[PDB]
Amino acid sequence: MNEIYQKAKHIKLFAMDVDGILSDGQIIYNSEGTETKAFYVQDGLGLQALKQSGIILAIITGRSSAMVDRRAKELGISHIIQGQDDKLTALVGLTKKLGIELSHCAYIGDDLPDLKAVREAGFGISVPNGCEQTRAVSDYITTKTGGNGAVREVCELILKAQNNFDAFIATFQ
Amino acid sequence: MNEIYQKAKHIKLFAMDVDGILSDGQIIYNSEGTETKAFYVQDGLGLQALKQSGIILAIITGRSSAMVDRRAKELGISHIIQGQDDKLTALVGLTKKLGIELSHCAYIGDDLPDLKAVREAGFGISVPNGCEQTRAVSDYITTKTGGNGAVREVCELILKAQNNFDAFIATFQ
Amino acid sequence: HMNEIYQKAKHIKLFAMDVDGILSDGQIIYNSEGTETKAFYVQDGLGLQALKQSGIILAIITGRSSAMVDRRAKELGISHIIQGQDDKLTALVGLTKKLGIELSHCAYIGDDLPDLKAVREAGFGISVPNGCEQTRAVSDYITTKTGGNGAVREVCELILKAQNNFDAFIATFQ
Amino acid sequence: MNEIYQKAKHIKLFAMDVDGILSDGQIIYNSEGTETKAFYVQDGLGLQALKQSGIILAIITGRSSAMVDRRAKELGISHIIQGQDDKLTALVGLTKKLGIELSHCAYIGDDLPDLKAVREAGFGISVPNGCEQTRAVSDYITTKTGGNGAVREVCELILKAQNNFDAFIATFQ
Ligand SMILES: O=C(O)[C@@]1(O)C[C@@H](O)[C@@H](O)[C@@H]([C@H](O)CO)O1
Ligand SMILES: O=C(O)[C@@]1(O)C[C@@H](O)[C@@H](O)[C@@H]([C@H](O)CO)O1
Ligand SMILES: O=C(O)[C@@]1(O)C[C@@H](O)[C@@H](O)[C@@H]([C@H](O)CO)O1
Ligand SMILES: O=C(O)[C@@]1(O)C[C@@H](O)[C@@H](O)[C@@H]([C@H](O)CO)O1
Ligand SMILES: [Mg+2]
Ligand SMILES: [Mg+2]
Ligand SMILES: [Mg+2]
Ligand SMILES: [Mg+2]
Repeated sequence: MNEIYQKAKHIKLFAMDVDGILSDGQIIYNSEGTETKAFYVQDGLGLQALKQSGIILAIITGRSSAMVDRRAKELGISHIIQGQDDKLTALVGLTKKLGIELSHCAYIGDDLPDLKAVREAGFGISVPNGCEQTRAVSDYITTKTGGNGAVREVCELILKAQNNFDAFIATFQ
Repeated sequence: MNEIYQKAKHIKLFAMDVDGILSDGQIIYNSEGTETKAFYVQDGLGLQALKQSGIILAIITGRSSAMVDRRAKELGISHIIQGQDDKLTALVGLTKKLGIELSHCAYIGDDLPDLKAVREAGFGISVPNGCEQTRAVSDYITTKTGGNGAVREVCELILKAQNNFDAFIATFQ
Repeated sequence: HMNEIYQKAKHIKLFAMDVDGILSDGQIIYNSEGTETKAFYVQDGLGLQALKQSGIILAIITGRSSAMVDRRAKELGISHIIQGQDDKLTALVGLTKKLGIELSHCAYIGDDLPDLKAVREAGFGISVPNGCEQTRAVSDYITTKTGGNGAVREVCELILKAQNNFDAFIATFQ
Repeated sequence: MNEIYQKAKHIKLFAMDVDGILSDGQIIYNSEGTETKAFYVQDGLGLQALKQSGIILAIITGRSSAMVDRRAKELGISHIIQGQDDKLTALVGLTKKLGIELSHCAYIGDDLPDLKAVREAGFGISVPNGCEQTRAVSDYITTKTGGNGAVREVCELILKAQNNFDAFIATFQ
């Protein structure tokens, strides 16, 4: 847990995958051509906290949806990359647009397109529903599953590692 | 048992958070622009019993939708405060608007905005899926999770504390 | 409790279901366009059709009221659909007088207090792991599978086994 | 662990039930007459993988919807058969039309309509949520449930049977 905290302490960008991370991985369709996606309410509040403690937020996702666009904006997530399977490339790109390198990125994913990004990121994170290969290259596995607070969980972990957890807690005490 | 019963026994007003308490915390979006939210049937029954026992019911949530409006109104929940993250201030307002006292209020919530209100209501309640900071400040933690009968459970428990449970049960025999 | 349950299920002619908490897991779902959604379980479908095919009359008795229930009820051959009814025991007896059969031959399943009297008086009353304590204490049988997750299928199989239609029912797919 | 490794190995056709396998079995309806079905994101990648190793994919399903044909088209499943409970007929019908043996078909089912098709396929699979009889007639039962990575799991098993797994992982390392 020592080495976990170093990696997190130095994080400047938090980059999330969507399906399996911000959601439980359910891809929903109905009979009139409309897709649906479910997100988790405590995730948003934890992401609002990291936003405001200086850390910038991004989404890199293989699919493309209005739901993701819609959710990211209300959460103050700023960089929205959709229809991108090549995750490490996308991550590196942001690093150079924002002037902080790979060492300064956190990234969280559940599945194979994610592994290289979770491997090279300064702080790579997977979840219990992530395949075994992505988990093995991760610096941290969440207690919680995607769509059920894994994102909020790492949100707190980084805030703890940056010493902004107590300030964030005190705001609501 | 009793250190928790006398807290519940002089409750006049029962106020609730929505997301994580009335629902399981899923924020559901779709590619048409429609939001969706799921509630639990047995919660309806519990609340109706509470209202019929003499208890005023309230909703204080930080989000805003028709769904909460629909649900509240079928359940005869008279005070519906939406779009409001500062729960304690809204709860005191009710206390004054209605001429009650914080001592006679029950507040249930699952996350940080709820902390002060859960803390300052005479009978504070949270849930297993709840924040550890919000839990550490509550007088009771439900066994059921939000959107799975946490609310019904606490309706049953308040009714017991008032000696109205057996009568309520008896209505259906 | 083990072999007396066999006896009550063998003479069932009418099988009547609560919806929310029984056919569905009890999620009541609304959206911003004003639309209501409800979920049902696929294996319950197949179990109903099989009960129906063995000569059993099927009935829905629910306190809420929606098109989803009418839509589901149609596809499954459920002929008697009573919606917007909290007074279950009396709607059931109403069916039982309309079909001219007694409560002894009526199976009823419910999960909550409104279903209590019906589960109690029915010839064979069933509850679920997720029903309240009171309606359960009153059931002749409690399912292993939860509402919306097979509770109906499980009781269907049960009635067929107690009717020597089970092994014939499996045979059709063997 | 074997029996299965040998029993798979010579699979050219992989055919799947939908309700209970690709989904968790919830049949979802709404008040505008709209029907919804959920699929699982990690199964998708699993299916592309098998399809990429040279294996032909098929759905055979008792019901019929836009959701299934949509999800099949995006996942490149080529043979989609709806409105058919006679799954052993249609699969045999597929084994002739395409020139494959049955011993080379793998088939996954969860309920009685799938019993025959599972039993007599070269490699027969069921899930934990499947009924007694269909499970007792299967060669392999997934650990993960229908609509939660059961399809993904067999996708990995087959690729590992055909010594094609490590190639797939490597693509992402
Ligand atoms: O609508 C509900 O949530 C509720 O639990 C409230 C009850 O008054 C009654 O309508 C009940 C029925 O048992 C389910 O329709 O549902
Ligand atoms: O919409 C949310 O996900 C969020 O977490 C955002 C927060 O600012 C706050 O509104 C939060 C509350 O817990 C809901 O009232 O919801
Ligand atoms: O729709 C269902 O619930 C049911 O179980 C009943 C039938 O319509 C039949 O097609 C069956 C299939 O085994 C699954 O679709 O589904
Ligand atoms: O759409 C999917 O099911 C799938 O798993 C397919 C993959 O090609 C890949 O794009 C994947 C993403 O990792 C999730 O959006 O989605
Ligand atoms: Mg993912
Ligand atoms: Mg909340
Ligand atoms: Mg019910
Ligand atoms: Mg099926």
